[PDB]
Amino acid sequence: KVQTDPPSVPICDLYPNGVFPKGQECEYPPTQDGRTAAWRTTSEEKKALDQASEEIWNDFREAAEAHRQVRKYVMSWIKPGMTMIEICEKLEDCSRKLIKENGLNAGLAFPTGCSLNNCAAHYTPNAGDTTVLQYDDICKIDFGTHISGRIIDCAFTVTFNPKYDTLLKAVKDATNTGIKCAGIDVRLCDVGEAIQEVMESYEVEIDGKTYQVKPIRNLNGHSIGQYRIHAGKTVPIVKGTRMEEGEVYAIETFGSTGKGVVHDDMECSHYMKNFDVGHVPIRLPRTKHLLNVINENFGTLAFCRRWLDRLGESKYLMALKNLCDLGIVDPYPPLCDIKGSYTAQFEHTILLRPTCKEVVSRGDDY
Ligand SMILES: Cc1nc2[nH]cnc2cc1-n1c2ccc(F)cc2c2n[nH]cc21
Ligand SMILES: [Mn+2]
Ligand SMILES: [Mn+2]
Repeated sequence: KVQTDPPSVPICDLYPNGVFPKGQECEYPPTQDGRTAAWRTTSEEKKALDQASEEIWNDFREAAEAHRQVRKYVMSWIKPGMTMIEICEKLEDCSRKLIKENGLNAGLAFPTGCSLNNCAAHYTPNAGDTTVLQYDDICKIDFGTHISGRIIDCAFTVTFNPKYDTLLKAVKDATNTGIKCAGIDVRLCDVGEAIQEVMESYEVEIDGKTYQVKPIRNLNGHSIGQYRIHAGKTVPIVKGTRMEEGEVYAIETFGSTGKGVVHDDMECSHYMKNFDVGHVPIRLPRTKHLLNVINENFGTLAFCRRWLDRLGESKYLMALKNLCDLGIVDPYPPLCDIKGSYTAQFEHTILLRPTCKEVVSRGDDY
């Protein structure tokens, strides 16, 4: 079984023995002592702990291989002139197929971000959005896959005009620096200070204006948990708690030519249940129904309005507002820097395995 062009074969079927490709494996950085962390690689007890979780790492790897194959496909066809809806639907159709979508056991971890220009995060079109991708746009493609709630959160930036090349390089460098600095017992604020230093070492010129690239100070990387995109630890991307063995992190950075701060803007598309809210009885019929739909289809994973539409739901906006007002669901609106600014993002998921650091979502692309 080989992969088709366009891709349509589940990653499952490409690896029938259920053993999926590893990502980039790295020795942990030297300790603050100045001494090596390489002992973890060859420690018999760390090897045992690591193997005890091989099923889990393998689930992440299946999800990451789906992510790699989806994004290579996206990069081959994404072009100005396509609607944002067309882009997201074409991406998601591929993602569903390769992940072998199966209820809450395998599927899409969160909606496809395609945030444009000064918008950095959490834009995906709602129904009727006529927005078309433009030649001068800078588009952040941020999408997620999961197997058994083991989530790959991984993102890149798309451009067509070379004027943004150095901005993209700054952010890629910053993200890779954060990944490099990450490790067991490493302080989160230190990972963030390293990212800032690299990002701000770049100056760029766009349409005759110069800028020192700024990290977006109120966006940040995060720990990841089972069915939990943000498990409660945050990684700053400006100057300001430790990472721990067995944790999983999304290392993302955002660079901006604007103020380096984002605000909520535009219509909301992204929503997610509050992870910590349990059973809440609801009699209101449309609200009750929508919560049941959400519980069945998404659980604690994020969703968007288009995904409710595709399930055949309609007249749900008041019901959704009700769930938000009750605190059962939280809205995650688009996050934008100032009008006229440009933002870029790169993001990987990393596994802090007992023996090594695995950049599980690394590809030959980024
Ligand atoms: C930014 C954020 N902040 C949070 N505070 C508590 N839980 C949180 C979850 C998120 N978060 C999300 C929410 C909704 C979605 F659709 C995609 C994400 C997402 N990607 N990386 C982090 C993400
Ligand atoms: Mn992301
Ligand atoms: Mn993230």
